[PDB]
Order: sequence, then C-alpha cells, then structure tokens
Amino acid sequence: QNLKSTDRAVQQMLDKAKREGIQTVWDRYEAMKPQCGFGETGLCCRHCLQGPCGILPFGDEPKVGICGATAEVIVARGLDRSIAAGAAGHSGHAKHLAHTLKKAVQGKAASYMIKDRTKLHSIAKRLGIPTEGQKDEDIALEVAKAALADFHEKDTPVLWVTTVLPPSRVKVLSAHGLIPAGIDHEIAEIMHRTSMGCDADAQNLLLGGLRCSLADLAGCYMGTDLADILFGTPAPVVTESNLGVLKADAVNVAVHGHNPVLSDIIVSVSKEMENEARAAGATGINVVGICCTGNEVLMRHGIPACTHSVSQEMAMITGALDAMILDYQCIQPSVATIAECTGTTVITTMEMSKITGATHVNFAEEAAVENAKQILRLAIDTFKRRKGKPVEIPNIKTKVVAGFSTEAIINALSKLNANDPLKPLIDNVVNGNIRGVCLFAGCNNVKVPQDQNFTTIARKLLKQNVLVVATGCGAGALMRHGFMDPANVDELCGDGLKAVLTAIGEANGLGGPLPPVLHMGSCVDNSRAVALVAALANRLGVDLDRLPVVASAAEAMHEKAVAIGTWAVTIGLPTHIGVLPPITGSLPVTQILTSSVKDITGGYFIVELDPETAADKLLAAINERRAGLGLPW
Amino acid sequence: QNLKSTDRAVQQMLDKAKREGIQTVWDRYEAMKPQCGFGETGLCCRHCLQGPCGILPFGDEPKVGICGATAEVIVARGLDRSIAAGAAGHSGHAKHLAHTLKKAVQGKAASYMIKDRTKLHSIAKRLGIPTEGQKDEDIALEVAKAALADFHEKDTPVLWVTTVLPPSRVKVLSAHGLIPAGIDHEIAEIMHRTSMGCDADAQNLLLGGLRCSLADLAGCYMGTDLADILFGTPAPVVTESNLGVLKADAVNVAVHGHNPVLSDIIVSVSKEMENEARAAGATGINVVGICCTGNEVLMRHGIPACTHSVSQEMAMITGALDAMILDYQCIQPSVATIAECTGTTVITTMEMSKITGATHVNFAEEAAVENAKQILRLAIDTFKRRKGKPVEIPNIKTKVVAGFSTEAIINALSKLNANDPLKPLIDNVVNGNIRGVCLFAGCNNVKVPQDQNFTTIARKLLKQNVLVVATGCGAGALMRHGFMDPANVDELCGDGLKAVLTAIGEANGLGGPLPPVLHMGSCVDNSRAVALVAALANRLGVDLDRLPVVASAAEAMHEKAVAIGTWAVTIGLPTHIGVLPPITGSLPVTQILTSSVKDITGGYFIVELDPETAADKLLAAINERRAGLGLPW
Ligand code: SF4
Ligand code: SF4
Ligand code: FES
Ligand code: FES
Ligand SMILES: [Fe+3]
Ligand SMILES: [Fe+3]
Repeated sequence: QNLKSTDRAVQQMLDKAKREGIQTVWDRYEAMKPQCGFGETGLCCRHCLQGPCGILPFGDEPKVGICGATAEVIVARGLDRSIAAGAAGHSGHAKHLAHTLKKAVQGKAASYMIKDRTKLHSIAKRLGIPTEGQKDEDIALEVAKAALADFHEKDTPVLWVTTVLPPSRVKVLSAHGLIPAGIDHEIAEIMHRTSMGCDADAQNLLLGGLRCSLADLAGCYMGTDLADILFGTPAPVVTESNLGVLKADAVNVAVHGHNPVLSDIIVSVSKEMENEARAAGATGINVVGICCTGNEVLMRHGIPACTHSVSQEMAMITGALDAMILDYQCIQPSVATIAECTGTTVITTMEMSKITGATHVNFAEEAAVENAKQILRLAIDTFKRRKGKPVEIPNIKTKVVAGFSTEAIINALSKLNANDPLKPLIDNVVNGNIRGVCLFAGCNNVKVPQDQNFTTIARKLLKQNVLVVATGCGAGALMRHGFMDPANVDELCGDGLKAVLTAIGEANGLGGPLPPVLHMGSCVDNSRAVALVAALANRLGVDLDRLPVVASAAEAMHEKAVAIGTWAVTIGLPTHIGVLPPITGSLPVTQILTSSVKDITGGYFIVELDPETAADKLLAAINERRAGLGLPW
Repeated sequence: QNLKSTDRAVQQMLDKAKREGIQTVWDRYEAMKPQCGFGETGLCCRHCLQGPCGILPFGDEPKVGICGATAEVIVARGLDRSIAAGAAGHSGHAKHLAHTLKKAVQGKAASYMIKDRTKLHSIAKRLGIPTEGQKDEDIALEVAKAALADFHEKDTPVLWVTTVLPPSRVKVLSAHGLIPAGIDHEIAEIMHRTSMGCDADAQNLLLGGLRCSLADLAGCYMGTDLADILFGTPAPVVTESNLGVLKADAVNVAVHGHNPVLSDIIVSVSKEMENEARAAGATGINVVGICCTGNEVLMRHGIPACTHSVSQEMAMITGALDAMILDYQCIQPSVATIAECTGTTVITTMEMSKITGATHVNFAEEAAVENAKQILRLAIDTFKRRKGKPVEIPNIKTKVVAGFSTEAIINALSKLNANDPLKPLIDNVVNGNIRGVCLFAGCNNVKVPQDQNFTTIARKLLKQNVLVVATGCGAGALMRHGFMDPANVDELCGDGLKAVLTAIGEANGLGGPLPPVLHMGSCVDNSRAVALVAALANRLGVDLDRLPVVASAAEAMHEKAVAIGTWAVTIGLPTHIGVLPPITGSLPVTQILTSSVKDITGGYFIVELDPETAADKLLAAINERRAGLGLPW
C-alpha cells in the first residue's frame, strides 16, 4: 500500500477497500497499464475524423499526421487545448461568483452579501472604479460588471491581468502580444487555432498558449477576489486534517469540489441544523472538506480537511461518510458507484456537473439556504440508516495552521515593521535567512505515490531556508504530513528560516513560530501568491523574473494545473512540474518550454520526475536569481 | 488511383506526385494504418495527466478510466469538445467579420463598406434594431454590436439563434434548456464540463453538446449575414470548376480557407494588377478558389473553383500554381512542405493561423488593398520564375451554375408566384414532383474515396425527385462531377424534379432548367438552408421536425462538420453522417444520438457508411415525414 500513498490513513483505507472488494483509483490505474506511448508523449491527434493520428517518438512511419501536421504541431495543439480547458474551469468558477455577487447586491439572493468591504474597496480602486460617495452595493455592482466584462472583447484588455501584474511585467507580455483580450475569447480562439487546418507553427501556437494561460490567471484572481468580497478574506486559523477528523457519532458531511458558493452556505446552515441532527441521534453535523471547496472553508471557517485528490474515495471507505456534496472539478465519478457499497449519499448540485447514480439537488443562490436544509436533511437521514453500524475511521490527524492570505501575511509582517511590512521579509532574503520562496500548487497524480514528491521536495527546500507556501491539493499533501504544524518547525526548518518564522509568530501573539509552510488557499488562490510576488516586485523595483521565487506542480494531474504552470512561466517564474506532461514527443516544443521561453517571459518549465533532483534544480534556480540580484548564496 | 479519388484530374495529379516522389494526404494515410481502435470508437481520454485512458470496446480490462469515467462519459466528453471546437471556428470567422463591419462604418477600413443595404435592413429588423430615420452606417454599427454581443451573456439569449428559428422551434429547444447564452460562453462551458472531475452523465453532457451546436449555428448564420452585408448577397452565376480552370499562361492565384474578408479584396485588386502581371509576361491574374473561401468568391463573383478538401495539394502538383493565399481552417499544413517541390508561394495572412515554412503577410483590414498588392506582387514574381517551365494542368473542368442564396431561390420562385413565392415549391412537394429536400454539407475524408459518397447518394436522391442543395466541400464534390450543370438535368433528375427545375429556370430567363443541385455557398452558408427551411416551416404552420427535409455530411472530416451535424439534429432534421464518428464505443450514446434524441428535438443522426444504404435511409426518412404530413409517397 506504501507504493500507492504515503498517507497512513489512506493506507488503512486501501486495506479496507481490498478486503471488501471495492475498486479504487489505484486498481483502475493498475488495470490501465501499460499506458499508450503516443498519448503519454503527446504524439497523438484526434482533431479530425481522418484520425486518430499516432506519430512514433522514434523510428519509421508514421512520422506525420494525415493532414501533414508535424510532431511539434500536434504536441503544441494538444497542450494548447489543455490550457484552454484549465482556463475554462477557473473561468467558470469565477463567472459563477460574479453572477452571485451581482444577484446579491441587486436584492435577488439574500443568503449572500458583501462580507468584506475593505477588499471590495481595494478591488474597485485597483480597477479604477470610483468608490467615494458610492453605496457599497453600487461599487460591488460595478465590480461584478467588470468581472463579467473581462470574459469578452471590449475597450480594454483583461483587467484581471493588467491591473494585478507590475507595469513592467505588463509591458513585457504586451510587447509579445500575450495580454488576453477576454477570457472566453481566448479559450474559443485556442479551440479555433488548434482545430484541423489552422495554426501549424509551434512557436505561434505556444505563444497563443501563454496568452490563454494568462486568461486562466485572470479567472483565478477574479474567483479569489469575488469569494473574498462575498465570504471574507481568510485570516490565520487552527484546524485539523486527515481522516481522523471524521467522527463516528456525528452526521459527517464532506464538501467537495471547487466553488465555495454553496458550501459556505452549507457551513453556516449546518450550525442551525445541529439541533435537528441531534434529534436524529447524532452529536451534531460534522462538516469536513475535500479538495479545493474544502480548502475554501478551511481557510475562512477552520473546517477540518478529511482528504484530497487521488485519495477522495478513501473518505467513503470508512463507512462513516453520510453525505458528499459536490459542485464541480476533480470529483472522481467513481464516488457515485462506490457510494452503493458504503451508504454515503452522493449529491451533485450544479447543472453542468452531474454523475449518473447521484442524487441531484438543483442549487440556486436565490434559494441557497432552502437547498442547504434539504441537502443536510438527506445527510441526517443517511446517518439514521447507519445507527449502530461499525465504522473504521483511522485515528490519524494532523494539526493545521492555515488562513495565510496575502493580506494576512502582510499584516503578520507588519507587526515587525508597520510602515513597510514587506521589508522584514526582504531583509531576511537579503541576509540569507530566507533563501527564496517556493509555491507548491496542484494535485496528486495516481502515477506518483501520493504526497511523495510534495513532501520530499518540501523537506529539502525547508532545510535550505526556502520560504514555502502552498495551495490546493499541494497544500493538502503538506498539511496531511504535518507541514502546517508549528511544532515541527524545529525538525523541518533550517536555522535562518526557523528564526524568521519564530520572529513573526512571536510578534503575532502566538508564542510560537509560524508553521513550516504557509497555506494560501485553493487552486484559484494561487493568485494570492501572485499578489504577494507582484507586491515584492513592486517594492523592489524589479520584474518578477528577477525575484528568487519558484513554483512546483510536484504531482500535477488536472488540465487546470497545466494552465497554472503555464502562467507561472508566463509571469516569469522557474516552474517545476513533477509529472510527465505530454510534450516529450517533440524536442522543439520541449526546448521552447524549458529554455527559449526564458528569452520571452523570463520563466521556464523544469520537467523533473525525481523529487531529489527536482529540489536540486529548484534550489539552483533560486540561487541563480539570488546571484542575478548580486546576493550571496 | 481510383480507390483514392473519383476525380479524374485528381487521379492525373496523383500519378504526377507518385512519379515525382511528392508525398500526398493519401500516402500519409497509408503510413498511418492500422489506425487506433480506441480513438476510432471514442474510447480514449487524455483530459488528465493520469491518462491516456483506453477502454476496450469489448473484453476484459481496462473497462473504466482511471478516475472512474465510464465509456459513455468518455465518448460524450470527446464529442462535446469537438462540437465546441467546430463552434469556435465558425465563431471566430463570424467575429472577425463583425469587427470588419464595425471598422468599416467607423471610417477605419475604407476597403470595406455596406455593399448590401437591403440585407442590412432585413437583419436589423429581424434583430429589433430600429431602421426608420437611421443612417445606414449607424444601423450597421448596431448590427455589428449585436453580433459581438451574442458571444457573451447578456439580457437576451443568442439572437442569431432565437430570431432565425420559428418560435415553435425556439419553444421546443428552450423547454430543454438548449438555447445558448453566448457563443464563447457555451464553448468555454463545454471545456469546463468535459474536463476531469466535472460532468459525468452522458445525457447531461449530450444536452450540453446540442446547446453548443446551436452556438455554432449562430456563428454560421452571423458569418453569412455579415459577409452578405459587407460583400453582397450571392445571385446565380455561371463559372467553371476543377483543375482545368488553371491556365499555364496567367498568374494563377488560389484563395484558400474560409474567411472571405481578404480574398474578396484579392479578387477586386487583381483586376487592377492585371496590367502589371502582363508586364511580367502573363496574360493576367487568374484567381481561382479552394475550399470555402473559394466558394465565397465563386458565389459572389463567379471565381472558378480549382479543387477542394482532401485534394487541395493536387493544385500545386500541376506546377502552375504560383500563389496559395491562406487565412484559416482546412488548410493541409503539408502545402508548405510541398511548395518547396512545386515552386508555389504559400502565403498565410492571419496571425493565429501560421504554417512553418510559409511566407507571412500580416493582413489588416485597415490596409487591405495595400496587403493585396504586396501579396499579388509575390505571385507575379513566382510566375516570372517559371517562365518557360513545363506544367501539367489536367484539361478537365465542369460547368457550374451557383449563387443560389435563399434570397436568390425565393426570387427565382417568385417568377412563378410573385405574392407567395414559397407556394410553387410547396405545391410540388405536395403533388410529389419534389419528394423532399436534402442538404449535402461537409468535407471529403481520406478514408472515403473522394466524392464517392456525395455522388452516389446524390444520384439516387435525384432519381427519386428529391430537391438537392449543397454547401462547402459537398457543393465542391457535386460541382466537380457535373451536378451543377443544367445540361445534366435529363440524365440526373427524375421526371417531376426535372419538371420543377425546368419550370423555374424557363420562368427565369435561362431557356433551360436550374442545375440538378442548388449550390448555396460555404460551410457557414449552411445557415442559408436553415433560413429556407425555417421559411417553409413558417409558411406551413409546422415545426422543422415535420418537414421532409434531411441533411447528409456524406464524407465528414472536420470538427466543424460534427458541430453542423449536431445542430441539424437539434433544429429537427434527420441527419446522415457517412464517416464513422467517435461514438461507437458506447451504445448508450449511440442510442441517444440516433434514437432518443428524436423525443427531444425531432431530429436524429443516421450513421451509415455504405452510400447506397445511406440513400435508402435518407429516402425512408423523407417519406416518413411525408406520411406524417398525410402526403403520398
Ligand atoms: S487534424 Fe491532422 S493530425 Fe489531427 S487527426 Fe486530423 S489528419 Fe490527423
Ligand atoms: S479524466 Fe479520467 S479518463 Fe480522462 S485521462 Fe484523466 S483519469 Fe483517465
Ligand atoms: S493512439 Fe493512444 S493517445 Fe491516441
Ligand atoms: S489510445 Fe489511441 S486514441 Fe488514445
Ligand atoms: Fe483536488
Ligand atoms: Fe474544405
């Protein structure tokens, strides 16, 4: 089981699944091997009914697609389509929040409201929207109108790109025609250009991909901003993670997926439904989190995290999960089958995201609280059905400190310098206490033993004094292995990083250091690390491609992660990916994405499947940036 | 060579290619076999880095994707993505025309103008735009603003759907939530819902696909309307087709691709550049057409058609093609390689559609005429370089009567009944002279011997008195085998159809019948047959799914053809596809698309690879509609 996951509770549940004959993601992976080399390398195209076209990586024919598409064209077109799909996911998340805010301030969804008015004012000022003498409701109405308008062509380019990156960075990208014209415009234009008999030049295609990745960034940043306006900006919180956060004696309700719009309401309504759950004979309603929706309610409300990503099925294997409430993205459709063996009620709520065999509750913001009650009532019923059943929850959980938004980080730092809060952090970079900054992002991938790359690379970087922040299921992997527990700072962090974490935490009324890794939220909250990095850039006078900041999608799975890696490259970062992406069938494209892109954006991909090597390479990139600033290392 | 193409000039040029060692689409196809069964059946998914996932059509494992995606989910998601790519192509075509019209009437692109003011007024009235007391330039400005606005969410659904279908049809589609909210909105939402861990219900996914296909329809209809405003509505014209339209003694310039925006300017400017071409020693500039751009200038200006689709390379094999001017869509990137053997200058003109090895001319509407001169000058130079070279143009050409827009058809019919022009046509349906109507649409596919399905099915339907109309490369296939030559009416058409064609043509000052097949334009001008069918629906009081109208993508290749077949099904038509689409790996999805979709839209797919069988099935569907109206058959 140790080749499947490094998580001990996941191993316990894999044993139970094998005992009980429940098929798992790892079993389906085992039945899939050997996987196809054409697809694995990118050398396969189906954008034509003349296809499929396979191109051998090496040897004799076939050497070219039927229409004459070369290997680099096929590879570049495939990658471009996956960037557009990732952009479309983060896009739809943010679009739906934009509609929710619009509905809220127009009196149509009373379950929603402006919870963060300082943020609303910040965003409106950054966008050039006038605040002075305006009603909050009208400022928010303008901010939502701008959000929706960034999806199409207009007078201006995408404001959630051009107003969130330092002007020098915007000038670099715009001299290469990389500034998106509208989010959905870019997605559709990718789909156009990559269809048969269109763009057939790898450089041209990859430039389009960089532009589309920035559309994805805009969607992430939009979603973050709007969820913060709607639901509050995260501040540091203490909670727990892993399967042991489940309780045999409560109604256990997992919120799963990505959009917090419904699950924040679920969190707030379950509090009221406590008394009714307890009339059914439960101790209460125990809302836990899975994947990014879970991270949203962990960041804002301290909801404990049950599990993430490749291991989501294992929550159900305990027999104590009574409801799994989905919205969309990264939900294994297998849950709906597995529920028939475990008694969990799987509930979808989004019209475009349904799974055959799952109960559907048609969620509308205009009836949010009503929907919530209905859904939790189903959960309560399911708990009744397992009154006295034996459950096996592994008694494994870690302590998690999280809620480190960029605003929270800046406030924490301001306790060391109120008038120039980024300065303490910059000072410790300059004197070597902080070697650089590494963002861990992305998901788990069944091909990599779960969390192994995240934890190995993290361990090496922390010993070398790299400040580590994390999002999405990368945050999830690090939190389930103790990396967000301050009590591990001694074992994990080199002396200088230890000193800075201790200084900031003791200055923040915690009596202890900050945790070894700063949890910055969901996959859309990858934009938060942009806002931090951008701010450092601005405070220092230099473009992003000169900062000792790096990013690692250590176990990337989802098309969203490919779009995110591509916009970490486009805004200027060295960007490790720890899973093989479908680029190795073409040397020209690999060369562009790992080398010559440096001469356009300053970022570049680092493709490295071995995590010790990947950590060396990330440390080398950080130290190259240090030397470029004239710093020691 | 006869198993490759049924076109005699294509066979001559295949012989020359084999002689001279030039690789062709058919050779690359031969090197591709045996093709992959997973892709061919749809049972393959790469929307995850955990992939590729192959699912055996039959047998043991693998039976499910790694994430638990079933076979019908994988198949439905693949098909949905190809509908969105087709929609994105027709979408971008129409978007670019919308921007061109906007630029024209704002004084920014003087090479463009309102050429059809009657059409502009029609469109503005159909859209609810006010015409009375308005400047043309301001009406057109409103019409372009509405065009651009149909790409995103707004007060209203997509007007190029809801104002072009009969209200009963709009009510049917809207009771199923199939009315698109914005063209690019639908494309992005498909990309969202089909990415990993989202929609996992085949019915839900296929309903999304129908909605996206209607976005594609909107894009087609928009593109038609705007090109008609900008460039004139086609009226009947006489021209020629096939390779013999090339002339050894002229500068031979092929316009190739889909957007007429540049090639109409090329047509008009080459007239002036005649004298300069003839100073180089040519007889003149001979502009010929390939694929849909060619069909646009054939429809409007009588430009002769050289070739289409699977056989486009053969134009270059003559050695007499001096320039091939591309915009985008269905251009085999092989042209750019083959040009090095044939001396043709391949010129791309669109920023998102470049081919490695081709000269790029950056075309801007604001400098259209200038760009044209530059491009034709390159053509002229290339002609000089082959002064005295031997060329082999096959002396094979057919006579083509074309330009049968819906307006042209209605005018022609109005010579038999001025006050009720659809009535003569309806009368002859009712008395059996016209059995029904069949639209041939789509491309050629290297798997089908070129034009064989189009010509076989056409022959059978014409003998049974079916009125046949055609677009795109289906129009191309029928025109190159004589089906748009009135002199073949006797050999081709049954007695009643012959009588109606003779009556209309002799009433239209032609002294002969109309041609056996009505050429209605490009792939976007598939919308023209909608406008005709809709009008018949409205004139008769019945929904489209009650008319004896059918559609056949007899040799479909491009993702655009899949979107077109899907919106011919969604607006209510029996819709034959003559190439295997990637649906056979899932019986549920095949059942939905060929049977149970009848109970939603009234249309259905007819998948039939044998053309004699396909013609039987199309005749049976037409006669089923006849019986449903209570007619004889
Ligand atoms: S677009 Fe080209 S490479 Fe792709 S399937 Fe079609 S013929 Fe093959
Ligand atoms: S989305 Fe599912 S079926 Fe598709 S590649 Fe990923 S794991 Fe396999
Ligand atoms: S041949 Fe395996 S990915 Fe297509
Ligand atoms: S396995 Fe051949 S299409 Fe993927
Ligand atoms: Fe996840
Ligand atoms: Fe074509």
